[PDB]
Amino acid sequence: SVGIVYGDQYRQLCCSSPKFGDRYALVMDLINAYKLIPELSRVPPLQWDSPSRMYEAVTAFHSTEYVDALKKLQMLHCEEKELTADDELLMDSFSLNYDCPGFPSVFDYSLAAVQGSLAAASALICRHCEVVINWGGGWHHAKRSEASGFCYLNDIVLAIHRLVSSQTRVLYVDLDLHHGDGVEEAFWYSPRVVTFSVHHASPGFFPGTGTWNLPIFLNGAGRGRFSAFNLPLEEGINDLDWSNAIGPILDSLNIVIQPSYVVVQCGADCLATDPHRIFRLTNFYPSLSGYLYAIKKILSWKVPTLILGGGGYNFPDTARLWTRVTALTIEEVKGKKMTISPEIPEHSYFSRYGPDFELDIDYFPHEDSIQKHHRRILEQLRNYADLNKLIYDYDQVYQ
Ligand SMILES: O=C(NO)c1ccc(Cl)c(NC(=O)c2ccc(Cl)cc2Cl)c1
Ligand SMILES: [K+]
Ligand SMILES: [K+]
Ligand SMILES: [Zn+2]
Repeated sequence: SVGIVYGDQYRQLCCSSPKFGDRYALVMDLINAYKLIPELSRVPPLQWDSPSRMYEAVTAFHSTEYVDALKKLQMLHCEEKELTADDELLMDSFSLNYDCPGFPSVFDYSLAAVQGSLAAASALICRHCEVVINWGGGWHHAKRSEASGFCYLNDIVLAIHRLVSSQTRVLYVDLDLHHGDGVEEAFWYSPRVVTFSVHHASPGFFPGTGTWNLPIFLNGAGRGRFSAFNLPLEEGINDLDWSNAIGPILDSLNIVIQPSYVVVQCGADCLATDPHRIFRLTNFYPSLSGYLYAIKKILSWKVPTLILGGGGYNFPDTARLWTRVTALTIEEVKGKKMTISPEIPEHSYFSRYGPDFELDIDYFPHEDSIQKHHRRILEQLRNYADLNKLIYDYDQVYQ
């Protein structure tokens, strides 16, 4: 079946942060208004049988002291009195500040996404589901002992760790506007988790990595050398050029790596209507949405797949994209056509889709360095396959 993570408590927690507000509710209610929920298997978030089992799961990646600080940060924000100087210094040492502030549910909110993405991995491992979707997950910037970019716990790293410990190889594909630095870093020394991020990069733009470092690309270390891939792209790119840029790379990686699982981060901040206003992708499904192109290509491999959310700050347009991604996944896996009306159906958040209440985002598209990146990346894939002694047809890949 196609699984999707949700639950009443889960929806409550995913909607409790100051930055992302009720985004997750809009996403799931649009999926519901288009009658997709009966097509999907509900995957409940993982719960644990003691505080010690919870800690053992989260500290598979994160340090115990970081977990301790994040839980203390929640407690402190549930009392009225403000922080002492010693507690502020403690939070500062884990970057629990500025872009990653505390709030009354910050720990349960962060943990919830971990619970969802670990349950999604389990449902793929036991073969209940061929694909699982978690639009509450995808928080790719969090590091072992540091919050970053409103990511407090790295649900993706923990999901991938569960997958690889079930020889298992995982291909991680990161479609967010931003470089997936936290996932890349976690698996920097690990050849069995190959990471590939396509993103904007330019001087001063967050988080800064995934690009030239004459400078060269770093790409892993130890036995993980050549196992971290990156494609940085200039601002203004449209669906067609983004699709051609990443399409051959995706197919080459699948052919050479032959992954046991694929994990996709599908942050929606590349949409032309995101307030970042950097890339110009759409949710269009005839100009074909770069996101839908990539997901369809990945699903055509027939490899068990985890699809996660991520960035996306125009909440109705994020709903519009992820609803179409969800219908596409049903069609590709079940072989059953999903027809989606071009008009938004009546439902509790209908008023949020004004002023025109259509499923297409409201955008009118327009519009050699990529050739050089393609040559560089193919060379790296050759180095990866040589180092790891893999068998593959150069002429099929070079094709
Ligand atoms: O999504 C992210 N990473 O995956 C991510 C990480 C760090 C930052 Cl600073 C941001 N940026 C924002 O939050 C933001 C920027 C401009 C505007 Cl107009 C509105 C917002 Cl909401 C996003
Ligand atoms: K990315
Ligand atoms: K790696
Ligand atoms: Zn982002």
